[PDB]
Amino acid sequence: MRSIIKGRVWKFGNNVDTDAILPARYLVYTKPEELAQFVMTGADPDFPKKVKPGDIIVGGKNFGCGSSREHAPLGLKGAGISCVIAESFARIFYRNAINVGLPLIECKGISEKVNEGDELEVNLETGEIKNLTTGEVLKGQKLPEFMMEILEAGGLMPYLKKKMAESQL
Amino acid sequence: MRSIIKGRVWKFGNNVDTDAILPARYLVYTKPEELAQFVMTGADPDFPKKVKPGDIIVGGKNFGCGSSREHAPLGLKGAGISCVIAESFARIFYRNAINVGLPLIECKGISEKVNEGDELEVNLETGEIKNLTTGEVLKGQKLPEFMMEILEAGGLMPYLKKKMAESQL
Repeated sequence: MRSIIKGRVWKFGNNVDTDAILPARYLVYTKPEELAQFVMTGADPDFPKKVKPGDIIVGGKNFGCGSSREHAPLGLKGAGISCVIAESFARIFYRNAINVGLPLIECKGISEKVNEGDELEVNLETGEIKNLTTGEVLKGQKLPEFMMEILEAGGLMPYLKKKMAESQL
Repeated sequence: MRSIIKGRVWKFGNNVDTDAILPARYLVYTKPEELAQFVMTGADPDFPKKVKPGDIIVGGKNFGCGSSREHAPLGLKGAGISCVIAESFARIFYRNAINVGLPLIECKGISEKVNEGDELEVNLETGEIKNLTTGEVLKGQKLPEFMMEILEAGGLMPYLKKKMAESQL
């Protein structure tokens, strides 16, 4: 589980909905490997041609808004997106993402301080964000240790297996 | 569940271990109603005679330290402890507590700004803590909305129940 993430940024704006992230026509697919091929194609039909595993997505307010669509974060995960940093996240998208093991970070003002193509360093444990391209540094909201453990585990289900293997009732 | 908890404080010190919280001789019990009767009896054998449901526990550093003992936060929960606020918590206790629906908040310096018997108002969502009998306002670490959801569900199992009940895949 890399606590500290360095990657180049793909940028998206406000109210980017689950249709932008994973179009309805791909709901036929349930595997992350399949879904990875179609990430963000609602917003940019060529996106899967540009993105590389390890890249970071930066979004505006209310990223992932819309009704539940687990395929959306599952696809980002499958594509190797290292994390998503946004001004804010829709609530359903947010929990779905943490539970599939996709790190998310809220950072007010991120939209003003990062450009598409910039290189970022993100410390998940502290929320500190460094724009390497520009030298600017920001303070996002850290992931608490409790949530780092879920992420480190790979998501909720593998998290559960570990917790149950260690129980005693 | 309340975003805001108000309660009178019971105070304990540093490195309060799982034996202080729920002594080993009580491991024979698995129900919260039973364990409730013996909360904190390692540190204060009369504690169950004083504590009332809704009361808050304030702890020093490394509260809940020791090997995994699920009974310890289960007993606190069973006793109706509304919240535990500490300078810091042991990792294992911390996850065991959140996973049985027991709200925890970390607040550096809480030990010096609260007396036993003081009345506190704790905002779980922002982490802001008002010492009502003192007027002082302290800043604890907020529980992220993701964890608020687990607590609002009553713990990990009831959370999982609803999450699969809401699943598409």
